[PDB]
Amino acid sequence: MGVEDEPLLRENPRRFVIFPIEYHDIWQMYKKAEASFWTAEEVDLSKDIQHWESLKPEERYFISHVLAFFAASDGIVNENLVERFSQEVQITEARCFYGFQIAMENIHSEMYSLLIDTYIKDPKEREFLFNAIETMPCVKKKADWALRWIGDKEATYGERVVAFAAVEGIFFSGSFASIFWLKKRGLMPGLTFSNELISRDEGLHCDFACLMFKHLVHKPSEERVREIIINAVRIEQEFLTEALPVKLIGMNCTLMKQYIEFVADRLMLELGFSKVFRVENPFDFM
Amino acid sequence: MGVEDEPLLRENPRRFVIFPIEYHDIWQMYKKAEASFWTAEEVDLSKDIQHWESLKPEERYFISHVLAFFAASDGIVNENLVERFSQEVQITEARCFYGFQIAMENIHSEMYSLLIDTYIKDPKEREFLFNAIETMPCVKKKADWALRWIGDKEATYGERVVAFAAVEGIFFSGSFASIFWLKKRGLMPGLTFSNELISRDEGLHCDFACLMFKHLVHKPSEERVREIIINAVRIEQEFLTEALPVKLIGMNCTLMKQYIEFVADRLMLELGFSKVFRVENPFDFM
Ligand code: NA
Ligand code: NA
Repeated sequence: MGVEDEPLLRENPRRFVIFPIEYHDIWQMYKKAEASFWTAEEVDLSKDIQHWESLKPEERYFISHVLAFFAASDGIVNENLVERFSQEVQITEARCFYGFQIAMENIHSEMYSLLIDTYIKDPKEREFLFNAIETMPCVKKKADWALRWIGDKEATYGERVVAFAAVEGIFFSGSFASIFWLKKRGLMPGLTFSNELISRDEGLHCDFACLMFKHLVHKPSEERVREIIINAVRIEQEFLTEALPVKLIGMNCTLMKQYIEFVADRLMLELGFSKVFRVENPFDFM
Repeated sequence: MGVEDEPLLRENPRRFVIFPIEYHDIWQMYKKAEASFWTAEEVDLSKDIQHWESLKPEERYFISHVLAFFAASDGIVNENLVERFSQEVQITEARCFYGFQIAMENIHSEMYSLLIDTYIKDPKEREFLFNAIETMPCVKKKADWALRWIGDKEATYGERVVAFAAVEGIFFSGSFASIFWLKKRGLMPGLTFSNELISRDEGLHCDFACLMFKHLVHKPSEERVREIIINAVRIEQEFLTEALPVKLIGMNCTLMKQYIEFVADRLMLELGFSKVFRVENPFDFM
């Protein structure tokens, strides 16, 4: 108390010794991550440029921007893992998971940056997209929100693990759905395949967050969690309807708003709480 | 000065943004690491037991203690990477390498622990070996030496990177040669195959340390480096001739002492200095 009464966070003199495994649930998630290892080089991008060139300008604009957003957000997730989560959690099985997540985030960032480089030849445009946190207003609200949770010296691990589940689970959900929409339109195999791998990985990262949350003795209240999750949903809805409208690629903004609330509800249930919006998933393709 | 004039260590606002790659040499080492990814599950240990059971009791003693030394030392290397190197180095390319090295060390540590579990069924003997830092006098000198460099609040990155290159390159060298000796005897293919994979990784980790060292503006002196390396050599020689004699598996202690000095010279040259001992490699199998 405050942290000595938390198995996840309390002193572990065996933290750097791997065996024997004591948290089999946590360990199995690390094994799952390790088993689905992939590299950017495995994704075949050789059919994408033709499809990219056939797109309308506004579609290319939307796609390049979603890519820039993902690449930038990964860096924030990564920073939080490197500076906070991988340091403060003292159980070996979780340290292994977080260590592997850091490695996978670098691969995700590389994949996005390689997609940018493949589609966008102009070096000034590449640089613009790489520096999205500073160059792109659409990205700011989400980036600032995530970064505040890294700098927050008060917020408990319980609150911060929820916030990052919201980053990887709510902040990414609209953009993931967007690319699955492109798949439904039969467009850009490399983008859509890499999107399958990455959203799968991110789903696993959110599942892990929920597992860690359940292992906590002093959780934040349902009220506090609702508050964090609702805030995140509103930011994500703003991003997809105002800052970078999904209309640009032919999607229904109204149904997209509903999808984000469905996603949040599922996260809430997975965190062991009650649904908040009680809406259906409007997308058959998700 | 003192850190703000070091490109590896000075403020990098772009540190969590992956592209563009600016340090292509550092980046290529990360790509090499990434391309050689493997998991313990790829190593078949099933054909080892028969050979294991045919050894003399003191050969089994020697091997299990080497395994336990390796698993323990992995956790110290890992601790240093997690708490220090991956935090203090500000260039993205090296941060990616170190992130991937943390993951691989966890895989090494699992491999060593699985080798132990496979060869040793007795749960008391397993626990003895997993807790080697506390239970096994033969590892104390190396463990303490390595751990001092993590806790040293005054030593420079330049001195510590050398120290950990000595850990991964000198403290491991005799044990790797021990296992390569077992291969020459045609014994235990699982052990010796995992040893090939791990020694190769550790070789890369040492190469990376040398690359980082070359990128430093303020390096420690040749004399200071010599002192660190010579000290490491003496400790390793003690380990292999006195604390856990390689005689126990039919190797010559004098030729082993000479091999360590050869390894140290090669590292000295790789660091950009002169030879120290000027001895040949006594082992044709290395
Ligand atoms: Na442990
Ligand atoms: Na960078």
